[PDB]
Amino acid sequence: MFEARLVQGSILKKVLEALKDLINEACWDISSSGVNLQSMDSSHVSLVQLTLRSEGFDTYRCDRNLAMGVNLTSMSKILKCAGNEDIITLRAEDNADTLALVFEAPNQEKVSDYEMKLMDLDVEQLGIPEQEYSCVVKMPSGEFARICRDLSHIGDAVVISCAKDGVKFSASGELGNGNIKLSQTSNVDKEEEAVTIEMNEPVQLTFALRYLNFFTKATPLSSTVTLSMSADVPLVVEYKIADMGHLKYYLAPKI
Amino acid sequence: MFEARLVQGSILKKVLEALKDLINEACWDISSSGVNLQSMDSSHVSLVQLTLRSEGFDTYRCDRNLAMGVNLTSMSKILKCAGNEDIITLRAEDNADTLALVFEAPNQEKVSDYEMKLMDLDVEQLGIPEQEYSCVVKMPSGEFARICRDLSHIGDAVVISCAKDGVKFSASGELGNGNIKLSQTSNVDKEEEAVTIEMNEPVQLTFALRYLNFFTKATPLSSTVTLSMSADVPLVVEYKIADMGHLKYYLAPKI
Amino acid sequence: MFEARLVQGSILKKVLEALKDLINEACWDISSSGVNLQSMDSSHVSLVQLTLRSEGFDTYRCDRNLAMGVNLTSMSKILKCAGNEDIITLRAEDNADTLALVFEAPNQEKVSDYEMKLMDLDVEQLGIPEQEYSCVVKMPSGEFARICRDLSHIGDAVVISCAKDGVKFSASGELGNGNIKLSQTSNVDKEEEAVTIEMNEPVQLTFALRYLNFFTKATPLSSTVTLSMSADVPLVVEYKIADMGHLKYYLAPKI
Repeated sequence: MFEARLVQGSILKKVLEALKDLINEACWDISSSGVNLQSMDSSHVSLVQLTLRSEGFDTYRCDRNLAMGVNLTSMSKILKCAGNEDIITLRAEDNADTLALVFEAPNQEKVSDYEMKLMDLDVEQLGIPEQEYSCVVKMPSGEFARICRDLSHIGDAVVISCAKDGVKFSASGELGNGNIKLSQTSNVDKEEEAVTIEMNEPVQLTFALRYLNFFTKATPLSSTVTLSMSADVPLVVEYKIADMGHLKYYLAPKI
Repeated sequence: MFEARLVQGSILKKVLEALKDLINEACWDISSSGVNLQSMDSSHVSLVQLTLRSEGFDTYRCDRNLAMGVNLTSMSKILKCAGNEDIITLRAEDNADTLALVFEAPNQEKVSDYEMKLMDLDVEQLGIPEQEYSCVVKMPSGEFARICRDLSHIGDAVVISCAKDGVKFSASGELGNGNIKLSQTSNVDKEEEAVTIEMNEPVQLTFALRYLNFFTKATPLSSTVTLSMSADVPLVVEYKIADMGHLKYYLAPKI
Repeated sequence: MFEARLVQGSILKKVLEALKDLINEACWDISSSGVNLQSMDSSHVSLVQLTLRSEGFDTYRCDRNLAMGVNLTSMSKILKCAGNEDIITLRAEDNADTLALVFEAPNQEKVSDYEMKLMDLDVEQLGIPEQEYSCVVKMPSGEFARICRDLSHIGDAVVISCAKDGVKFSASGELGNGNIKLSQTSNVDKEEEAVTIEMNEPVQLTFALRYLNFFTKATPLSSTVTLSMSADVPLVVEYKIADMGHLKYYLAPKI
């Protein structure tokens, strides 16, 4: 059987709120290594890459390999019933037609046992190889969420330019245009981070803000976010689920 | 004349927010004992039983008996104008065509004097006799509100089963089904209560979650809620207005 | 060129949220004295009078006179992108077709540079002379906002009566009527203010609550609000932008 016990049930709730707005039909690849998820949106522009290691689960147990076709919108409704401190436990059988969901209160008074039906998926699997990117921008997750939200009111697409000085976001629309230059000033404070970059070569691409707004739904999961981009390759937005795995977001450039 | 002065005006605001979603046409039975209200919904499945003792009012004064046909939705709009710490004073005459509503600020700077027109009611009165119930479940008011809200996403009806071990809530719908078993674990903490029960005999009935969601609108009124149920009799949900009275909610079983 | 630097960028955000609901087509009169704005609504019942002194700007610089026809709704969308502590800098040229908007983070890491297109206005200018009013009521800004909001549920118009004792607000509508008498009780507390008045002669006029609700959008700007009114003259609602200027709101009496 499959049995994964997560003490921090808040993590799984934050994960599912990050996918349901982008995708609603995906497959959960379950193995001894951990949980994996790979799916695209309707228009096949973006891709999700979820990984949850078994080393992070309080109690992991998987006999054979599993591939669970799960409706995310349905699952998100169920995981809305779980509390923040509630210990969430997923439990499938090896011939699983359904998937159980155990929401356990800390003191074990309120024990909830949900049961979600699976479905058959005609899935097309995507194998993305490892690439070395020209630029890797590290920034606060709340910072990137505001930038994408503010430029959404300006235009439909964002021009991201990168150099050695810093990264500049640009948008143009109806009421005009705006520019957000992210630099690395030298001040004196505490842990407020900035925006370190590992530029090998300057890049300048354009991306859709609609899908970037879907990516910022994984904000609560991580304190900071890395955006790795390179000429003629899709941009990767990564939210690292600390001590569990990571949530990558691939996105193709425009035109 | 009728004159009732309530120092804690927040209570009356919490009371009216609990009825307006269930009923909008009810009669206020006023006497020397206190305030009483008894009315059913449109479909005559549920009943409200409000009681406010005169022993709890800062200043109660009733010459003769009164029966005031009051539009609750209209009254709820007016009582939305009262502050939280505002001393609310209700004042009718003995031949009342209208009902006055005095909202007094603590320091007596902001004094508001509202006037609401009454209406004639073709009311059908209901006399419910006292019954001894098979099971009385005591639980936090915020706990019962979450259970009813979470199962609402599952199905339309909830199967409540009771025993000696504990109480189990069940629902089944489109995306699947869920079960919430409330037990009495033995841990070590403080005043976090659990769910004591006085079962004489195990009961199992089914109720509508739509009307139960109307009942949980009386949450702010009480810290805990009692649900007394018995085979072939309507379930009673009671929110005790401390040092004032109680707000009962009768509900007929399904099928 | 025109260059105004405001350290407290929150003020400008609060200003624009107060106009956009009342008016959306106005002209910004820029001179060495400071910023001025004078415009009416569609139905020409109310008038806005914004004044921001150059003595309050961290860095003011205006070569020649300027009159900028600015879409307020467009500008409000842009100023929604500015942070609370962000240092906002407005910068036009002397032949300005557009208007720049510099949003500078304190530590100067996040620097945003927006650009808004101006437009030609067929504006009708209004010269209001200084008048001595019969009554000037001083009250908390949050107090006046609640009074206008509560009477909005009652009726469409508010009857404001003034005397030596205090000021009384009255409204009548469908579910009935209400009265709010503001007096000056003698208690013992701290800085909770009340409602001082400089009545020369008692006044009683009627005004629309729809436009008064548009005026209360300038609440965050000031702690207290002054309402100066006089028989047969329009009522003036003033929100004083401390150490910067003031935001007046003229409103014609009904009938």
